[PDB]
Amino acid sequence: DMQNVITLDTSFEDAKTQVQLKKIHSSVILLYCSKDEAVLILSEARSLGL
Amino acid sequence: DMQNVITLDTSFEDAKTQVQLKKIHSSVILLYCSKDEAVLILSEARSLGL
Repeated sequence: DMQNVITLDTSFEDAKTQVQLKKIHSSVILLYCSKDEAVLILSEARSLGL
Repeated sequence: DMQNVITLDTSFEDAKTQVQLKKIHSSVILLYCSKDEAVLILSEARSLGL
């Protein structure tokens, strides 16, 4: 059964990544980007409660 | 019901203040501290989408 899917894709500043990770975070969060963007997103996740 | 509490032992260093401000999820916030400290905390929250 398909669950809720919410997608946002823009820069990592202006209060986007933090709120996006805080919202709709239940299980199996997918990351899909290039090397540098993946490194930045995972660093932000480590700095946050994810 | 309250979710958790945040201490902010450091004087806004070590990047742990962002972690403590992001780990909360309640819609009601009762921040209380010195004038400039409160101003900078709420500015960081605004830049963090809080």
